[PDB]
Amino acid sequence: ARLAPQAVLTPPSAASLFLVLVAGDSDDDRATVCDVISGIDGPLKAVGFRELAGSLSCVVGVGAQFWDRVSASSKPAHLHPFVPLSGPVHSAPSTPGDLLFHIKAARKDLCFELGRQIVSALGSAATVVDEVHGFRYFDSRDLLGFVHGTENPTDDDAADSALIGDEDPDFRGGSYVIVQKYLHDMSAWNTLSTEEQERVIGRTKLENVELDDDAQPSNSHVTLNTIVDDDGVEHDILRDNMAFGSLGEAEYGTYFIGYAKDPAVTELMLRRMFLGEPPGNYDRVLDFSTAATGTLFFVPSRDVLESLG
Amino acid sequence: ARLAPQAVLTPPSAASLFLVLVAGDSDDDRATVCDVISGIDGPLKAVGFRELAGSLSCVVGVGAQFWDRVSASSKPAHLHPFVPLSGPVHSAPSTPGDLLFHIKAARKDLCFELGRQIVSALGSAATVVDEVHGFRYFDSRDLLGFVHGTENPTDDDAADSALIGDEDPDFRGGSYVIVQKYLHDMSAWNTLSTEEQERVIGRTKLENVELDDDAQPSNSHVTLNTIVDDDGVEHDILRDNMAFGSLGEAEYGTYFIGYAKDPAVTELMLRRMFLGEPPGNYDRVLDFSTAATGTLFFVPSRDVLESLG
Amino acid sequence: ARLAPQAVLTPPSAASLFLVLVAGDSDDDRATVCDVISGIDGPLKAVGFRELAGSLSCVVGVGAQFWDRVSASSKPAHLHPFVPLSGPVHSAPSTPGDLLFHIKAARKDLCFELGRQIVSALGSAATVVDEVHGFRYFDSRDLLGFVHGTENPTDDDAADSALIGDEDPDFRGGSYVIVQKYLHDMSAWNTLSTEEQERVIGRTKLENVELDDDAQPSNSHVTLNTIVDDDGVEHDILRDNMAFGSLGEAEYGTYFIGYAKDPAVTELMLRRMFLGEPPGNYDRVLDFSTAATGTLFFVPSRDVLESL
Amino acid sequence: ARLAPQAVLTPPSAASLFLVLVAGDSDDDRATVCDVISGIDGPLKAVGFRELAGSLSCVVGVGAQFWDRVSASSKPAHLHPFVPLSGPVHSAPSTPGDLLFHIKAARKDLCFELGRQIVSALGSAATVVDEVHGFRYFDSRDLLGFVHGTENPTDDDAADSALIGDEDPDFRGGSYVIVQKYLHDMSAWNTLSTEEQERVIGRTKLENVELDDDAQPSNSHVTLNTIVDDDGVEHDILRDNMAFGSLGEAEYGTYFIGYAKDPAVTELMLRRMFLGEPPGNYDRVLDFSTAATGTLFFVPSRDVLESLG
Amino acid sequence: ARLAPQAVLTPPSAASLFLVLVAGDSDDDRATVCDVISGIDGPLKAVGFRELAGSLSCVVGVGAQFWDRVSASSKPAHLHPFVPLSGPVHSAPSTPGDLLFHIKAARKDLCFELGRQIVSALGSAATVVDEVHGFRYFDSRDLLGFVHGTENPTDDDAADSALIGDEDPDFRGGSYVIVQKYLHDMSAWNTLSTEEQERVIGRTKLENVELDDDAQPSNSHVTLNTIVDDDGVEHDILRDNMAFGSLGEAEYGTYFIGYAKDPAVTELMLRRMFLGEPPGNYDRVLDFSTAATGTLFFVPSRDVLESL
Amino acid sequence: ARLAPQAVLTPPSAASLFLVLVAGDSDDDRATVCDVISGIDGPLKAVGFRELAGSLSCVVGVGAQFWDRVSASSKPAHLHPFVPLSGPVHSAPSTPGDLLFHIKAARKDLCFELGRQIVSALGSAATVVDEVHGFRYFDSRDLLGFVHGTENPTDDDAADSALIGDEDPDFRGGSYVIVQKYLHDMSAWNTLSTEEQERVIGRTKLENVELDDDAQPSNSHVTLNTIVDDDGVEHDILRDNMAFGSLGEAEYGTYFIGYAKDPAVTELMLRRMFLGEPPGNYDRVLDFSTAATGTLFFVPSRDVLESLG
Ligand code: HEM
Ligand code: HEM
Ligand code: HEM
Ligand code: HEM
Ligand SMILES: [Cl-]
Ligand SMILES: [Cl-]
Ligand SMILES: [Cl-]
Ligand SMILES: [Cl-]
Ligand SMILES: [Cl-]
Ligand SMILES: [Cl-]
Ligand SMILES: [Cl-]
Ligand SMILES: [Cl-]
Ligand SMILES: [Cl-]
Ligand SMILES: [Cl-]
Ligand SMILES: [Cl-]
Ligand SMILES: [Cl-]
Repeated sequence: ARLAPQAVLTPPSAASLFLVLVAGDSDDDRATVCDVISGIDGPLKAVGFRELAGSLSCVVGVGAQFWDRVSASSKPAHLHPFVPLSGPVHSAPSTPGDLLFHIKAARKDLCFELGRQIVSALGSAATVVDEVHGFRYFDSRDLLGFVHGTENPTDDDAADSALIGDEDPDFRGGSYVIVQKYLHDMSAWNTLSTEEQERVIGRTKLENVELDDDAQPSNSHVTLNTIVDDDGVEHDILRDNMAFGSLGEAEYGTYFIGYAKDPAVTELMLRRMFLGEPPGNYDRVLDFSTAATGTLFFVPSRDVLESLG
Repeated sequence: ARLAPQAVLTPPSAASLFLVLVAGDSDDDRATVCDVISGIDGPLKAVGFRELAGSLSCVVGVGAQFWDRVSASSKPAHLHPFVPLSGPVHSAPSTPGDLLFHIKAARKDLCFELGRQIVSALGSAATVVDEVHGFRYFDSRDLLGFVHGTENPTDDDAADSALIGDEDPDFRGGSYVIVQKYLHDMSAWNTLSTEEQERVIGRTKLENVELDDDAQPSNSHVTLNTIVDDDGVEHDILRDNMAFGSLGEAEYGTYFIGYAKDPAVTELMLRRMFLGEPPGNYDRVLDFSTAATGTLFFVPSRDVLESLG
Repeated sequence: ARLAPQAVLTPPSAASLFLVLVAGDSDDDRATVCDVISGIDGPLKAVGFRELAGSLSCVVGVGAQFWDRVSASSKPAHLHPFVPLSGPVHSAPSTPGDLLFHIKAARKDLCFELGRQIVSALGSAATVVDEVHGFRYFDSRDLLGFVHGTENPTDDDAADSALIGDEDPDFRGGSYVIVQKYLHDMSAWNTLSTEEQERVIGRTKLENVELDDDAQPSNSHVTLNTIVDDDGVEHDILRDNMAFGSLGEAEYGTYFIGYAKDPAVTELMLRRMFLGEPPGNYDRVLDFSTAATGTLFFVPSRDVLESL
Repeated sequence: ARLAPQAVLTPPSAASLFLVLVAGDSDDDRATVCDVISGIDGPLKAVGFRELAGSLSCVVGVGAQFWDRVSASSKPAHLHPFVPLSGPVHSAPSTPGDLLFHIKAARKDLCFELGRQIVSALGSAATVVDEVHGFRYFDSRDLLGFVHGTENPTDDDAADSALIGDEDPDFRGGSYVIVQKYLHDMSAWNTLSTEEQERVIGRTKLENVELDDDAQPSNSHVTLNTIVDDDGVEHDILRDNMAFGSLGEAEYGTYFIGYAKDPAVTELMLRRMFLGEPPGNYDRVLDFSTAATGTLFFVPSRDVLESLG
Repeated sequence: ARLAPQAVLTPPSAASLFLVLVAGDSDDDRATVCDVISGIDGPLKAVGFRELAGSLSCVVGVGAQFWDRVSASSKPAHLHPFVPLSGPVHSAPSTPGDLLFHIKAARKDLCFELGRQIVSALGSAATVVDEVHGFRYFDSRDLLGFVHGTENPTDDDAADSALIGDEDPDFRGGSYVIVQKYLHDMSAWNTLSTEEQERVIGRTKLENVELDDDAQPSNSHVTLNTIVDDDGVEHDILRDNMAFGSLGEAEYGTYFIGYAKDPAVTELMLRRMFLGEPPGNYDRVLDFSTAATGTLFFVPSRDVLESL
Repeated sequence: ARLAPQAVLTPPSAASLFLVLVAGDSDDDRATVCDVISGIDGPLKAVGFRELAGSLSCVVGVGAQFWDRVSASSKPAHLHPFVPLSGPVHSAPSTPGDLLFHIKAARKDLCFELGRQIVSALGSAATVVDEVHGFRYFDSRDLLGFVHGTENPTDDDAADSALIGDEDPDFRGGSYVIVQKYLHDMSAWNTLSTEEQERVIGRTKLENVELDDDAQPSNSHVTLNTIVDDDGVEHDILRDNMAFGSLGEAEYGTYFIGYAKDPAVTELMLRRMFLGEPPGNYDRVLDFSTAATGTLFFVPSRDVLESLG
């Protein structure tokens, strides 16, 4: 699916740009924003076409509140600001964001150039609050050294987990995406043994194998993020997490980003993670990673997005 | 997608070959031609299979006059010869051709080999009247220095624009293609400032950004080739342009090739370019580009192509 | 179709791994195997996700005897063991196999790693009975020197040819696969002239162009493997052949692997090849190639495989 | 020349890491530094070997002052701190730096990982003052849109321009490198026409051709950076400049980095640029770019560097 | 050897461009040409730097007549115009050329762009007299179907073969290049059996293995092009052949281009090919290939080229 | 470098083939062998030329016994059969082989094709006694999961370590190579913690970092294979390890192959590994790895190889 915006289902890339913006209270501002994002197809092709492979993609996310400024008329069944969490040890803040631009490509320059043109076309009408330059780290690993994104759904499985279906027909082909910008305590994670780290995660480190059911801690990241309803049905998200970092500031990050046809799934995951399940039995990953952002966006289908204003 | 004839929707390639032939007068000649083109999947796979990536493709087009020689009592709704245009200084001639082979691949040798096997199969039953070896020029630029194919529709939109549908069910999935071989006057074009060149096209040169409405001349290539009907519905074509040339003869060219479900769109674009809108307000690209050919072909779907005879 | 088990329609790859296993008798053996093959997407993603390109695929086949051991309740219409053929000169043995893993990827390491993990997970519950490491040879050639896979159906035609549809709706999206490990007599092949070899195959050698009607012998590999029904409709199979071998043991091989929605098409190709058409008019390719194995498997869709 | 440190002559890469550090006044600090950099070969191979292509390289630079802390005994003929410049309009500061790590590879992750291991092995013994993540921007361009690095010397020509020869035999195979972290005024550069910009640079923008001798401004960047002595001999540097940037902070950068067997050449270039020649006739590039750092380092041959402490 | 003019020893490329030009009579023409070719590294870097890989190369040759126009003062030992050969069946014409640009790169666009810039810079001062766009054909084949360039010397042997050394120290690091544009009779070639073609060339076709001593005809292309001196030392040239052609004009070509430190080696290969060894025993390759051009050029080192 | 026999210094490859053969007793057999190996550049180019990149290489090695059959009155200074070792629990057997072909390429088919042409040329004059198809395993790891070839010397150091020099001028540019086919016990090795595995090797598993001296056991693979003489001069070998295996027979292997200008270094390494230092303090890798072969070969330079006969 080449150079079409709102392509939620794109495979992993070598490079990422994650841009979060807030819109000006102004009224021109509101409309300048709407021009840019309703015609996002323009800059996407403008940059993307310059690469033979056409690996460039761009998913636009709109915050719950800014959504009301440009379409009170109609509303996705499950749009809202990010539910903040305050558990026993660890907390997930709900930080601000009106616009999300999730940008992926085989090269940095392509990412940066798209971002540059999006930012420039918005001018004073919007301000960047968060900017992450994501990158592939070896054989699909996070900076914690684990293969990261393994159990993502694929193909038909993935469209079903991520894209709005018959259950909210006005926004079919849409999605809800939550981002969280995690920073890691490298020195603390390093005092653990590989085997302790594996227990924290749920999978072997080098080989990326899932631990047997009998050796699988009930507060391993994998168990906490497994969702099974009362009828026995699993519910999945699609995650496009990328590494990022700065050596001098000593930040080592996993940029979380998950898409689902219903954020309830992503939110239950986050609750099970921060509050724990049974309560207090939280996700040990949180001991070594602190979320610095937390934002929810609606991802309009291509039709819906081209309709704005 | 993979090694199948009449794949009209293929992404851009690094190499292409455009062959235009005229069929012999005889009944033998007509039968040989029908054999070769209805069996086109043979040569296609025979060559294409030798490349792991499977990049090779071949779209066969048939001219209006040859179509009536072979399928008298069934005819796509809009098949007619290319309609020539005569402006005051610039003209679009209508030049011979019964067959088009539009061949694309990631490598020259593949395009060439297929062309060779095709020409060999037709033997004396057809004559090449035009042959162009297309190449990608840097970051998808034409020889005028502009990124070229940017606003091509993609994915679903491409299918809607290019492929015959419910209007003409007997030929669903076919298309209509028009070629024109343009030669540029590089001297004249170089005497223009970059900014003037950008005004001719309708986009910035290096950065490939559309000029905003208020800097966008009414006779820009972009403006004149934007087609909106009374209902306010935009109509697009699919373009597979490639650069070509010969240093010794001083030929620096752009092979135009456009696909449309209805050639009325392509024709309207052409007459806006050549005759202006308002009248006299013609496309300044034509001050720098001269068409040496103009042929229209019907592109049958696979099923229809295989039935010929 | 990324990292999805039972992706029958994958394009050709640089590397592949063909694993044939016999399952143990015990009910525990039957259960371990079923647990492993039903969660096959686990290892497939555990290794496949590690490659940016996502080229890794894995198709699981199940033999007739073993299927009857896990789902006596419902059977695919055409599942039976491979049918031995015994012709005027050559024979196609029917050999054991309860499980097939047909693994493909852009790199050997990925194939090997998936195999390792699969075999480790099966433990004592199964035994590797045939193992062959296929590799692409120049411009899609086999070790006989011919471009090999040319006339595979593609896209819709491939799906129509290989995938089970309305004819057996309980097993929709599945397939039937037949494998045969062939070994060549290279010296005998080399005493033929190129033109002779071209007549055996049905296509020119370097340029991979089909011989025209009148230069085609009646017993050419191509002619014999052309299946046209009484209404004039051709019936195709999907072949993922790879080369293999061992220089020290002087083994130069072609691993035949053919998928079809109805294996009778594949079976008819085999009969016409081994017994000949008309009879005695057998495929001269068999004068240079000897199949060491012969096994038929049913390829369950994801849904059916997942619920085994 | 694979995975050897102090490989000054490596071809351009897709990715860069530029790290500048200051050493602690301490004495352990001094020796921890010396372990790390004298055995730089260790981490270089440790990371580098993990990529089949072995594109990873790392040139270690030592500041004039820290050099005296670890080798008073012997000194390169031309080592000193960066000469700051204070011209009519524009100024080049001399900022601090003891250690330079110039890291190049085909991938980001390789760069980042090497940096991460270098930083971690230094611990409290050193502090990052400057960190630039350089990237290739299209067809070897800077963010000003010009092809950047064109006239670099190559092969034998490049070894002669950059590496210390018979003229200082104790440090044969060494080099002197100057870095400057330039930030651009995008909006101002954009108010220029392409043709004005070309006049500023010395070359055509899209085509990267050098302007004719008669149309070549005497204060074009090219003329100012051309060095010809009294006998008619040209003297060149080797430059490994990379783009870098941040969208939210609105910085758009060229990271300058030049190597020479004698910094006098680089320093004359900088003087001609900032002071102008004739004086006051300075480099118009400076109107659109401000140097935020300015540092000189000695680049020890592999032998000399392995000898430290 | 990155973006350096006169890189004679570059490995094979996917694309190349062969430009032959005749210079104008005027002293201004002579000067413009000299300015352009002497600053050739300008355009070479102007386009070549734009590709990360740096695959672009450009070798400049100068004909004998034109050299005498710019440096009557000093001459390379072996520079003369190409010597026409007129044999019992075939002939090698000697055709005009003052300048050769032998351009190679991984992409056509780079070759084309370098050519464009060069030709633009020469303006009215020169005229393109032959232009051919070479391209790699499958696994290093020519349009006759044979792997083509196999026995090129490499590394030191290549430098010893191609580069001028102690024998003529004034032009050290230079070379002598001969080009001939050959066109094939494809139909005639196709009436030969593969074995017949193999005997013409001297090597097996698909597998590119040299025929042994006793199966080698005396007039095989390989045999005739083997140059052994009286001390038993072989003498090699460096050939950067590429395929080219035009389907409409039915042109299927091999562009011959051969470098040697002493062109007499190349010349002796030509005589032995066209007149045969023993005489009349000519190279049967010439029964299927006709040279449309024939030009010799001296390839100055960078230093000498830079000072022209 | 390019398609030349005896290129000992080639960088790592994705595929390799190690063939070890025994020559026939006859004078015919000895002559055929001499023809094939002195003409090795034939097959090398015949296969290697078919790949644009020219990755294919072939290093021919000759055993001590066969050397005396063919070159009685000239002999490299240190050519002798492999010296077997017998430790208390682990042994290095000495196994037959007159010829080694060590073949590397970017693709299996190339290695295979060369092997095939070589075996075909020797016909009945030689028998294969060992054949191993090497493959790269992820990011240059062996089947034990460790990055493998890290501390291999590069560039000039590699030449100094691997290639015979002024010590033995008659054979300058030759080398001595030793092969051993090791099979691992994967069960035993898996029962170890990552940290224990790291202590066995001498480097961290995932990150491939050398353990600092104070955590580095005296019997680590790294420690035991570090060779420093009385003068304090380090002695290195060049290793071209590759993974190999068969799932069905449960073979998971490491093909050791080391090149040295003097096999005394390789032998000293081996006896430190197998017999310990101090005595009994053997390499724990051997608890998990068992050598099935052990053969030493002289690698003649090109000039010497071509002279055989
Ligand atoms: C010398 C011949 C031509 C040249 C150099 C040329 C060049 C370009 C360029 C540079 C663009 C902007 C990038 C892009 O979207 O492709 C463009 C757009 C376009 N051109 Fe052409 N073109 C040529 C002929 C034609 C012809 C003959 C037609 C129609 C019959 C045509 C139709 C279009 C259309 C439909 C677009 C997209 C306009 C939009 O919706 O933004 N072009 N062309
Ligand atoms: C030693 C084993 C075999 C070899 C070396 C071999 C070789 C070839 C070659 C060179 C072709 C032509 C290129 C192509 O279209 O793939 C071909 C075609 C084909 N082969 Fe095989 N083959 C073997 C076994 C088989 C077997 C066992 C079957 C059936 C069970 C089979 C069925 C087919 C079919 C259906 C085609 C396509 C023919 C057409 O419709 O044009 N092959 N084979
Ligand atoms: C139509 C023109 C030609 C064709 C199609 C052709 C084809 C071939 C082929 C297939 C080979 C064997 C593979 C190889 O080693 O490159 C070869 C070898 C060779 N050719 Fe040509 N060639 C042509 C013209 C020439 C000319 C004009 C010369 C001399 C001026 C020449 C000199 C050589 C040499 C020196 C070899 C290497 C022979 C050896 O030592 O094994 N070729 N050619
Ligand atoms: C089962 C067999 C072997 C395995 C799995 C193995 C594995 C390794 C590993 C993982 C390393 C660290 C990375 C590197 O620098 O390569 C290493 C280093 C090394 N190994 Fe081995 N090795 C094996 C056999 C041998 C043998 C038989 C020798 C010597 C005869 C040897 C000599 C060396 C040397 C010289 C180093 C570099 C040590 C240093 O200076 O840091 N290895 N090996
Ligand atoms: Cl970015
Ligand atoms: Cl995640
Ligand atoms: Cl072509
Ligand atoms: Cl267009
Ligand atoms: Cl495998
Ligand atoms: Cl087959
Ligand atoms: Cl970095
Ligand atoms: Cl610069
Ligand atoms: Cl060209
Ligand atoms: Cl040749
Ligand atoms: Cl192999
Ligand atoms: Cl080792």
